[PDB]
Amino acid sequence: GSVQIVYKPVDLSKVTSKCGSLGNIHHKPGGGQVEVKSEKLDFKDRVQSKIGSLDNITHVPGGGNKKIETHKLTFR
Amino acid sequence: GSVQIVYKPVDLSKVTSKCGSLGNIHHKPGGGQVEVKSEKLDFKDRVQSKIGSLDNITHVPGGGNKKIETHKLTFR
Amino acid sequence: GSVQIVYKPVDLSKVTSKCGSLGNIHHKPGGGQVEVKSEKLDFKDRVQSKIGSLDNITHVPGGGNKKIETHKLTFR
Amino acid sequence: GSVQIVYKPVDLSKVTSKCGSLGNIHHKPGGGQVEVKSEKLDFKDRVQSKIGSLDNITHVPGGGNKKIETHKLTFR
Amino acid sequence: GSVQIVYKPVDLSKVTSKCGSLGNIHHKPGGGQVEVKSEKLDFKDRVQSKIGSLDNITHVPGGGNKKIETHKLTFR
Amino acid sequence: GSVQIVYKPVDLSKVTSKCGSLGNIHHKPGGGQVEVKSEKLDFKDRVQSKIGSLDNITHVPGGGNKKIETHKLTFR
Repeated sequence: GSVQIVYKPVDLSKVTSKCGSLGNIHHKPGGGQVEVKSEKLDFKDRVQSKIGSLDNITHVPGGGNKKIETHKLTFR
Repeated sequence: GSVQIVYKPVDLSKVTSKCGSLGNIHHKPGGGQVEVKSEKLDFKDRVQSKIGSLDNITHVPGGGNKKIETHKLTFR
Repeated sequence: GSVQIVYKPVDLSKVTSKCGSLGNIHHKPGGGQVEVKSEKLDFKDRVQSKIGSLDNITHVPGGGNKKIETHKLTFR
Repeated sequence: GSVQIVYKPVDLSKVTSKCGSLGNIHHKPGGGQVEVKSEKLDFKDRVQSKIGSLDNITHVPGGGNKKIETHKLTFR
Repeated sequence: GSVQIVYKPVDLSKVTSKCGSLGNIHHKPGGGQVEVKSEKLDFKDRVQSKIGSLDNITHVPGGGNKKIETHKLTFR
Repeated sequence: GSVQIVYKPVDLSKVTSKCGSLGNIHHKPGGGQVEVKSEKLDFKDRVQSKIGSLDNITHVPGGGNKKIETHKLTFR
């Protein structure tokens, strides 16, 4: 026997923003506090952690648009 | 026997925003507090964690539109 | 037998922003505090951590748009 | 008023043993095994403990007789 | 008022053993094993402990006789 | 007022052993093994400990007899 695989996907796709102005943005949080206590940490085989992380962010992109795309073909 | 597979999807798509202005934005919270107590942490084989994370975000994109897409073909 | 694979994906795609002006942005947080205590840490085989990290960010790109794309073909 | 207290207990006591011989004494046990696992011990204000104590005693006194005695008087 | 306390206890007491001979004694235990695992020990304010104590004793006194005695008087 | 205390305890007491001979004593144990693991030890305010102690004793006194005696008087 025999096999033909033809794979021809098309995007004419668009992702877009139009905006006049980003105005006035004030970010004024009051002062926080964090405390943590433990005795042992013991991590094995593919581990992530975050411990004790007081964190303030202002993020004002003039458009933050995106496209995420994937293709897979597998044959056996 | 024999096989033909003909994969031809098409996107002519638009994802869009139009906006006048972002005005006046105030992010003005009072101060928080966090406390955590433990004795042992013992993590094995593909783990995530977060412990004690007082966290303030202002996020004001001039449009934050997205398209998320995948294609897969599998043959045996 | 015999096999033919014809892989020809196409993008004429666009990811885009238009914006007039980024205005006035004030990032004016009060002062924080963080404390952490432990006695042993023991990490093995593919580990990340962050411990005790007071953190302030302003991020104002004049457009922060992106495209993420992947292709895979595998044959056995 | 007035008080007289006249405390005069008497012991003419004997505690005694008489014995011929202690013969032949064999203490011949097979070997044991002990295992213990824990993580934390945290002791406060007047504590005793024993952990993991495989223990063989032969105790062959030629008489182990005893007298245990107390006297108390209290006045207010 | 007035108080007289008279305290005149008497012992003509005896504690005794008589024995011919202590014979043949064979303390012959097989060899043992002990194992203990933990992570933290934390002791405060009047503490005793023993951990992991493989122990063998032969005690053969030619008489182990005793008297324990106490007296107390208290006045307020 | 007035107070008189007349404390006159008496012992004509004896503690004794008589024994002919202490015979033949063999203390012939097989070989032991001990293992202990931990990570932190933290002791405060009047503490004793023993950790990991393989121990063999022979004790053969020609009589080990004893007398323990105490007296207390207290006045306020």
